[PDB]
Amino acid sequence: QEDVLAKELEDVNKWGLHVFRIAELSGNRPLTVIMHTIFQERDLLKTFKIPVDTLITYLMTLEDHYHADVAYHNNIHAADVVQSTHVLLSTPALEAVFTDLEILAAIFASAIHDVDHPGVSNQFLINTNSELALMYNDSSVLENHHLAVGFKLLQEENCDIFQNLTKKQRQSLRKMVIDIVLATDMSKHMNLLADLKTMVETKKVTVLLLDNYSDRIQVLQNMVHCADLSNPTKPLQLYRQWTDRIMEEFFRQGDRERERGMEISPMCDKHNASVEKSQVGFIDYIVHPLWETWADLVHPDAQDILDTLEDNREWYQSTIPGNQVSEFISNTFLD
Ligand SMILES: CCc1cc(Cc2ccc(CC(N)=O)cc2)nc(-c2cccc(Cl)c2)n1
Ligand SMILES: [Cl-]
Ligand SMILES: [Mg+2]
Ligand SMILES: [Zn+2]
Ligand SMILES: [Zn+2]
Repeated sequence: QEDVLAKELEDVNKWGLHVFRIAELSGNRPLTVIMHTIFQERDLLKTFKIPVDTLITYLMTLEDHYHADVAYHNNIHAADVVQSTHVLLSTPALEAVFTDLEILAAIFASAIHDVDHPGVSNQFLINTNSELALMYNDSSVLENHHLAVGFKLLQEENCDIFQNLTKKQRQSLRKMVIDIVLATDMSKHMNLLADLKTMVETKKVTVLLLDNYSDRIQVLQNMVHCADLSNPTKPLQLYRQWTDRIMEEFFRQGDRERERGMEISPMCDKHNASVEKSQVGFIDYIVHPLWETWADLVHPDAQDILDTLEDNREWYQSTIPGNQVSEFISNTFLD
């Protein structure tokens, strides 16, 4: 077990890590094992004086607060986004750009960004007058909740991984993490992208030059959003598993809607689904525009990511056997 797990974890710096195999091999602890590997590799325990027992205790706690029964928004997704961010952070164009604290912020934000996800959308929560939507005034409901939980868990026994940061570091990290996780609200996508394009238009290189907090945080926001929307850029055997999981989750929401006598939301009706066509639409309207812009920012570092993305689009287009794609996109990715 241990040797096989270690062998898989050798790919932690690679796009296309076998994250589902890691989940199986670790006894459903992919987030804990991947985070621990990354913190060791980046020397973050030493830099920030994080006790190893504290790190593991926090990670296990965090991982426990992802719902294993939610098909997509679970601990495997969190582990995937962490690992993807870890790879993006090492892209040559960004070499030496970010401080260790910024790195820690991006990785921690990735780890917590979907914690305690119930497997239904912000719009479902709002439309049902849910407790969470009442608590958060309909505004980035889940994302505010993920932050609140991810930070609160630091307060459990032997969980405060930031205990040896300075006051200023802790404040800065908290501000960056909030900014990053709030940017994972899918409704902010079009604004984030528009703003990234504008950044790319005026970029300075020596390797990217980022002079101010605003530019740095913008890049980290987009980096983690790209990681969150990275599934179609992965090896096809991985991508297809992510598709199958998100559709299962969506169809479960639709089943809840049906039981409540609600109109079934776009993409959530197992009786009227077009999985392949819907992925093509996702790539054409959302994922390709985003990744083409990231690739411009880090040119030429992300070329292989784009090539894969285009191959995968073709595969889905080729296996096709409306209002829905269009309605889903409008309701999901616009403010
Ligand atoms: C490849 C797995 C995957 C991931 C995502 C990303 C995503 C994550 C979360 C949400 C919000 C929500 N409803 O929970 C919406 C989209 N979207 C999709 C998808 C699936 C069908 C159609 C479209 Cl346009 C997109 N497919
Ligand atoms: Cl795998
Ligand atoms: Mg989310
Ligand atoms: Zn708890
Ligand atoms: Zn996510």
